[PDB]
Amino acid sequence: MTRPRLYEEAVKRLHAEARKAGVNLDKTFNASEMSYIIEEVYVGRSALPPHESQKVTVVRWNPQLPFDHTNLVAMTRNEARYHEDNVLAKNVDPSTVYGKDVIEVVHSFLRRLRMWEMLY
Repeated sequence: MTRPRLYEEAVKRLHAEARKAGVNLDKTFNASEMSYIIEEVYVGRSALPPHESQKVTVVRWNPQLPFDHTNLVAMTRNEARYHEDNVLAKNVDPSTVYGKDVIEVVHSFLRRLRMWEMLY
């Protein structure tokens, strides 16, 4: 939990995404959870190749699935703004925006996130 500016911004981003989507979350996001997602699940880097490590935030991955605590991907703020504009705002499957190689790498992280959820 060494990058508190990122965890604070990620909470604000996810709550802003929920507000825009008209989504009333089962449970709110918090800084400790963002620390866990960014630093532990996504090993302190963007899920998107080439896994840039600076200005990491968290986004809702798939807008066609529930906005829950397993539908979350770490990426740079610049990658997040592209994701919000081209995936979330258009309510499209991420595989229409990202190539098969990128989807496979992200899916490996989402598998980790769902499998770890029990132990969290």
